[PDB]
Amino acid sequence: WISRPGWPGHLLALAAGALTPLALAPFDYWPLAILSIALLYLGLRGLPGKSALWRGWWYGFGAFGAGTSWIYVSIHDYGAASVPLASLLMLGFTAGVAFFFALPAWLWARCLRRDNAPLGDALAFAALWLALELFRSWFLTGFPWLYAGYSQLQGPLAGLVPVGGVWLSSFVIALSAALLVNLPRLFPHGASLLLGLVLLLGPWAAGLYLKGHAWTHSAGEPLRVVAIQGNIAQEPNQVRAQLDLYRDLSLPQQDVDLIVWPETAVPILQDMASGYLGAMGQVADEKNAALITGVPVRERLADGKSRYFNGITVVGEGAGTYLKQKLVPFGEYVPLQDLLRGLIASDFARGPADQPLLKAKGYQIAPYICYEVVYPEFAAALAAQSQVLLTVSNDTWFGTSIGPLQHLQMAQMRALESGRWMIRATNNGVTGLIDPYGRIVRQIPQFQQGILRGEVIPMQGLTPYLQYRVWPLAGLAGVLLLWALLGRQLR
Repeated sequence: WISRPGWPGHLLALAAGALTPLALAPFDYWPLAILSIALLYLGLRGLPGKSALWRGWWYGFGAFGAGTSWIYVSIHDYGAASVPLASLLMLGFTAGVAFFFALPAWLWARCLRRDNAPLGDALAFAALWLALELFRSWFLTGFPWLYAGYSQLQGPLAGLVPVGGVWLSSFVIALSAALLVNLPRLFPHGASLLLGLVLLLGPWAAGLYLKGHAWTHSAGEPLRVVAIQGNIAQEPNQVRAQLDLYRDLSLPQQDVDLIVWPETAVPILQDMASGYLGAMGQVADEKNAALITGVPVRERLADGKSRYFNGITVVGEGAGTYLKQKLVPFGEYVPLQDLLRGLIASDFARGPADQPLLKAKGYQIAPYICYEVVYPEFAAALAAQSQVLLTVSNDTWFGTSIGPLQHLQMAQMRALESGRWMIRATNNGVTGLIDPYGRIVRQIPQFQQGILRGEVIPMQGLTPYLQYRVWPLAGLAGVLLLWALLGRQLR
């Protein structure tokens, strides 16, 4: 009755979708990520296109409702919203984002093969799953949240994360879930049962063997890191209060190499901060350290106009000013403003792709501002030809609940995916250091005014995911989606 249309199967997909947060942020129970995909694969078995779109919608409604439930905290606290209004707004987002799972489930019903399902279909569902995750990361601005692959960060597939990224982890989980469903119709046939076990067990044996493997060389003697966070919340009179606070926590520090300040640590633009940032560079020079801080960067145009960017700059022992490439749709700009800005009755602009890295202490550092970390293909380009990873972010916008913890799990994955140390400096949310294996070595408690002291090692060499990015896996997926497309076309 699970695979037959109507409500009984719809409501199973809700609870199946709702198991996504359990496999991910604090809980990290990875087996539940396999149940979610298996119950959806079995739930879609016999459905026509008319009701298969709604099973996928009811699965995404459960996944994004429970998994992104932190969004309700953002609407309530920082959106000045009452409980019934915030329940409605969160319900409007969840129902819209739930179509990321509705479309592929509908298209699945038109690529789905039950007759040869035992093997061809399990491979085809993994290919369909990788395709919808890749679709999520781009479609409008992208919504790369709740990927199945992040479940295995501390699990047995952590050896495949450096090989294939979060993509390969999600591919194996989707393949393994669909194979279990097809397993009882396998064993009567010895040949297909043996091949099904190599497809099921093969990647998990390879993942455990490759766990903790060092793909990246040691690049030199470690840099001593100092990260400053401060609890600024919704605050121009207090500009001088912030400049004093960040400086006063840096000056007593000694035996330092890197000093890292989170997103918009200096609230004034770097044009008006030239005297302050030069004075902080001299403070950094006598410590023989570099000061890496976020600042808004303004570009004067040829007209009487200005172009504002969300930047990160380095003074003292390092150089370069990086601008944020990809932004948040209604937080940092207005999409289709000539239309939607007349209906909104918001600031920044996009940064260039030809940007260089940030040089500090002679090493290269790949900057990431806010959630640019959640985009796996974009981060891999910066992580390559970079010795150290650094992310400068402001997590107060998410809220007090799960936002930073899910976001931090994605930042650990990028370090595991590149085999690089990451310096995560946040204004309120989790600040810490992450080793090449995705582990959190040092972290200061959130929602407090702390200082973090640590050591990161620059990393040389390269990771198989940084060499061949998702193309080889996405190519295999396109072939697996063709054999399913032509297998139905030929019948």
